[PDB]
Amino acid sequence: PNFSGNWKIIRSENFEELLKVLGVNVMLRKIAVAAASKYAVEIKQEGDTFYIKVSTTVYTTEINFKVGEEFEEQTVDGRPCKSLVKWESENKMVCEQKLLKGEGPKTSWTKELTNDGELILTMTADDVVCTQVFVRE
Ligand SMILES: *C/C=C(C)/C=C/C=C(C)/C=C/C1=C(C)CCCC1(C)C
Repeated sequence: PNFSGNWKIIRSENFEELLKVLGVNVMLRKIAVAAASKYAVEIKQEGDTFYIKVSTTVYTTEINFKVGEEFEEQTVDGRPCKSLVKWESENKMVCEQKLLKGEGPKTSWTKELTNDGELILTMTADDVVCTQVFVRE
């Protein structure tokens, strides 16, 4: 698996519907969808250790994890969570998340490297799945 790379988004499906579940009001959802157009993911993978940097025009966040060990990050709408990533197959991993404080929809995400050289990210909140497709820069 070579997840490593500089990935740029080419398609984003159901993102607004995802943010709706997460309680984001309509004007901010529209502004967020527009911001997801200028949006890049940088991945460094060594074995089952990952470094992931997610960037938009004005904001950037870094994620560090090892497959199989709990780490802390944030949900899509920004609330801290405990996360755990496992492989589903050679080139797909799934992350389950647990809210640190409080309650909300069940969130998770997946990353997959296709045989065509695309990266596919899915983000889920309850029954809503957002799919985003990236290609290498
Ligand atoms: C493994 C890749 C992951 C976990 C990517 C997560 C991506 C996000 C949490 C993206 C969030 C965004 C917003 C909350 C609004 C602005 C646009 C995005 C897509 C960068």
